[PDB]
Amino acid sequence: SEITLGRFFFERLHQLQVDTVFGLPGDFNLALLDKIYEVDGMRWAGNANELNAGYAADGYARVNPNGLAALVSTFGVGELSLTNAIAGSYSEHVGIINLVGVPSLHHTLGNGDFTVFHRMFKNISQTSAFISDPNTAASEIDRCIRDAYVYQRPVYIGLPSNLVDVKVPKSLLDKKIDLSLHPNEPESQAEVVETVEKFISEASNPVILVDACAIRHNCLKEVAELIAETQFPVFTTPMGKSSVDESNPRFGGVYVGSLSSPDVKEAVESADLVLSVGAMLNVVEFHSDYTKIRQATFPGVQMKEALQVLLKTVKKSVNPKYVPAPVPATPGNNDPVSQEYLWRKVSDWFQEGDVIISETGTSAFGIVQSKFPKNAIGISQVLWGSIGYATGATCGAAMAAQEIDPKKRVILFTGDGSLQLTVQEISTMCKWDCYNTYLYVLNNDGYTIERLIHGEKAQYNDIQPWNNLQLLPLFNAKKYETKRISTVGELNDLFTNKEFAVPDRIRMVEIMLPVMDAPANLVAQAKQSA
Amino acid sequence: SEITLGRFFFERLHQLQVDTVFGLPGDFNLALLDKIYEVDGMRWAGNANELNAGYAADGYARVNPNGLAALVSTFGVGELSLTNAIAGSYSEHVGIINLVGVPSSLHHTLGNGDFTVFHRMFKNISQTSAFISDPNTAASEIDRCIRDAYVYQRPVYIGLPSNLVDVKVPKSLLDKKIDLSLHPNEPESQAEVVETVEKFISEASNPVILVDACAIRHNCLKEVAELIAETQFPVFTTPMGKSSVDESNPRFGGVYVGSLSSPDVKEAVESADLVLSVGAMLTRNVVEFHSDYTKIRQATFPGVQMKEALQVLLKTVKKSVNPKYVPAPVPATKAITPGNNDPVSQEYLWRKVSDWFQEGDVIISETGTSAFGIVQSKFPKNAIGISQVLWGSIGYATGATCGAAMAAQEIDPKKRVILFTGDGSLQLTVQEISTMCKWDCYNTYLYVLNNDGYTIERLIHGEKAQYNDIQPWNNLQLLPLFNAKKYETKRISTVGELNDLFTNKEFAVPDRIRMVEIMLPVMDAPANLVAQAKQSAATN
Ligand SMILES: Cc1ncc(C[n+]2csc(CCOP(=O)(O)OP(=O)(O)O)c2C)c(N)n1
Ligand SMILES: Cc1ncc(C[n+]2csc(CCOP(=O)(O)OP(=O)(O)O)c2C)c(N)n1
Ligand SMILES: [Mg+2]
Ligand SMILES: [Mg+2]
Repeated sequence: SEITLGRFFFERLHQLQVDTVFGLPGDFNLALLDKIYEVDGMRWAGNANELNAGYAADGYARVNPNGLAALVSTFGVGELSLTNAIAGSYSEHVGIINLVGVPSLHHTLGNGDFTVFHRMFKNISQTSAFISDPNTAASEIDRCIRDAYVYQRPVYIGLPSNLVDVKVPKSLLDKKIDLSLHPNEPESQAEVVETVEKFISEASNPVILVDACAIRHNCLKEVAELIAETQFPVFTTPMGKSSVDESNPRFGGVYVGSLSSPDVKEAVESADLVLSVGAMLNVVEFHSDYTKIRQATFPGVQMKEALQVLLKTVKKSVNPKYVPAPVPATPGNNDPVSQEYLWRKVSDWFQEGDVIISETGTSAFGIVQSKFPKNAIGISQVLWGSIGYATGATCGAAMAAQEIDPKKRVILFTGDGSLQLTVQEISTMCKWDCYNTYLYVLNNDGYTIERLIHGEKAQYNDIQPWNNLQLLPLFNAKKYETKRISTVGELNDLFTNKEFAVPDRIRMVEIMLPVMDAPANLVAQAKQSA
Repeated sequence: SEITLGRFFFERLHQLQVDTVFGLPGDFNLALLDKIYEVDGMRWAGNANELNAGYAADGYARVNPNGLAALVSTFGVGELSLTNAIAGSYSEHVGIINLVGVPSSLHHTLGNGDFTVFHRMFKNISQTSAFISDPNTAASEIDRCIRDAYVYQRPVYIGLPSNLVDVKVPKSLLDKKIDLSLHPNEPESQAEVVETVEKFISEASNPVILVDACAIRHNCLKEVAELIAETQFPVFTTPMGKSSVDESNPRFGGVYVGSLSSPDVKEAVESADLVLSVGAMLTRNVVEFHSDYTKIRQATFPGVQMKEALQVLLKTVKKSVNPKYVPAPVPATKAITPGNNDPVSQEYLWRKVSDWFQEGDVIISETGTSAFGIVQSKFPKNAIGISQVLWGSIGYATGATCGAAMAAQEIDPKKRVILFTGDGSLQLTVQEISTMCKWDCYNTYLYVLNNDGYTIERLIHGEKAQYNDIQPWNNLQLLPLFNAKKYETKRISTVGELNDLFTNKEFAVPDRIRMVEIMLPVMDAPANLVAQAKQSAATN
């Protein structure tokens, strides 16, 4: 009793709750896409373009419980349009199953080299498979999907059209893909734990610092237990924001070196012990595949198991003399709305489980100062920093949220400029009735973050003004609402509006801001960049 | 008296009449972009995204008299977004000067410390590269890369570190123009080619000329016209070469597409005892002039470049024609007249637009029904045809229209730039209409064929499959949403409306940016695409 390899692929996605598939059809993937419809619960997004599909997949993966998403593109024209999306997924460790339909000409570089596109993707892929052999095809799909999950990174699967309809035992699906990690080397683990507990013993002012890899490698429960057991002040990076429940009274804010609110700079940098969890690269750093303790590297000591074993005894290794350290902590209605006011005030509007997406620009710098609710999912592409990403990701994040909980809201802060690069993916949001979605657009008449560092008045920092609020109706939103916010009063009213808080329609809000207005932290970097 | 290397770069573009520069600013190109403004006549497009910038550059290059365009992007996030644009430019031989601003010689990195990773990826879709380091050779390298782009009519990758932008250089360097000229052909090889070709023209009863796109890229259109004049042989183009030959020429027999040709064309070409092919991109009595070499039957003559070869052939080719040869009759356009109130069709549209075109029209057709349709349409004298037949990346046409329109603005305000894009393809690159509105591209006509999704795909596989659906857009709202200063929109549903649109005297004048939505049945297609669809099912 048999299934097509094509169907096998989508069945594996369904098993890992990857129930939305991003990308676009083309000459060499049509036979494969036919198979999504054979798998109960699965939908093809039908993206507005490939780059946006890739951005969507990235957004989806950051909400998907297993941290996975799937892309299907066509040979050459499809894959190369997604290049920058996969690069960013690699950069920030996002588990993308990037499948490309390839031939058994047209969409060629004029030569006869059919691997040229596969070779380009090796630099931004954890692993590849240009699948040929029918006998190993199922195993290879499984192997690639495992690597994506384990290393939390993109993988390239080239599937020739001829191998889509090749028959395979249905029984293969009865054995789940092996997602488990090898156990840590016992002696290396023991040494790490012994040494870490020893330094916690001798510390007077220890702090916990959580970065993004703590999220990717599923250590958020472990991190919460570590805060519980030690009662140490805890902080995140901007890339790691939402790793820690910011409701926790021990949470001290977001560490950004010299760009931190001075209280954060002092609390972190005055510490005699830093317990770093999942840094992206007297200090302890737990990483995915090793542990650093000062200038010593312990190769192979994986962070999840190490933390789990640490938590069994960590409380009783705390200095007996240690006291839980204290942690860091009004305009007119018709005053124009400011960056400073907006990022403070949005804290009051967020709710448990909000997906909160911030584009590179004033938005990403601003949201740092904002306070997230319990079980917030933060998305900010701080490392790769490709503008446009946030709008594509919002599409994927919204479709993932739809599959988890209809009550779960997905909130975007994009600039006017970044919106332009990836605007057509709002189409896809409207196609799938993403009534969970809030598109906040900051209109400051161009590229304000760039104006601050270089070329304040230069024409390259200009953008064509758009009637942005006409976008949702142009893309035929079935049920939608639009608002323009110019004042503190309008913003306050919007954030206490009971109807607006309910995710029952797709919304866009345009917030009018001065050309050169910026959050305090970005004003600081601008001044020291000079 | 000295200039920055940054300014030098833009001065060289000005000298090659590349007066528009496409792409977007980023962390590692701001100091460089400052220099565009120091070079009188030059403008920064400020594109809506990098892929579209790349598509625009491609469109610009296909109108620019030297066949060149310039891109500026930022390290990582900028360049990788343009990858598919540069691949297509490489595929179809378009001369893109793809410059990328890079860090000084840990943000927009793959997390490692490998700063060449993006340069190495672009080598596969670049004729040549320069990751410029040395101040002493920097000017020379820019020059070398720009020459290769022109000579090989292909993209070139220039990585310019931020620190080298403001490095001073003699102004006098600009007094030595970049050498664009080709080495003369080896005289003996050329003589052998010409002697052999003239010998086979002597012995031929029914010879034909077939012109492909490389005849355009390597500036042989005058030579091709003289060859038609001198031989009076029937001449045809490929779809990729359409507009290489003036379709007004009475010796022009139409567009050869193998089995997908109107049967008259199939017979006229395939009955020939001699094919004089000019600039093929790649019966048995065949001569192919290529950029690099000449093929005569089973023999390759390496190094015999096509322009000079043709020029030397034209001096004596007329006197090698059989004296008894009678100019062969050419395919006549075979009549199809529906009623005013009949719904508009693909067949009617592609016949009827022939009557609306005018001397010098830039006519751009997207992959889909449009590209297949425009083949059957008749172009005017000095038409510039743009159809990405080889690479075939949907979205391209809308980006290219932006670049084609800005190039047209620099040549002649009266020169119209006309786009046929599908409803589906439009979605992929829609935001570049913004750039058209920003620069008052009042030369631009955006024809959108609304057939409720991906019709060319529906024809080959998955007629009713959900992947061939697209979200319906209120497409005609696009120009006002992007704040077109002066614009006009029309929806065409009927033969009557289309006829009226094409005799409308105001609409013909390029004094405003226009979009026309043409409503067509889901499965309507031009005859030639209906043919390929049916035999693509035979090959499956
Ligand atoms: C793909 C890409 N192209 C270019 C850049 C460079 N870049 C960084 S910020 C920015 C402008 C962002 O402007 P906007 O989104 O309006 O934000 P704000 O004005 O609020 O700062 C640009 C062009 C980039 N990061 N990614
Ligand atoms: C970048 C890219 N993605 C996908 C494709 C595959 N593709 C080829 S034609 C087509 C549909 C185009 O439909 P439309 O523009 O509506 O034209 P129609 O045939 O309906 O007139 C698609 C998706 C491609 N060639 N390039
Ligand atoms: Mg802005
Ligand atoms: Mg269509």
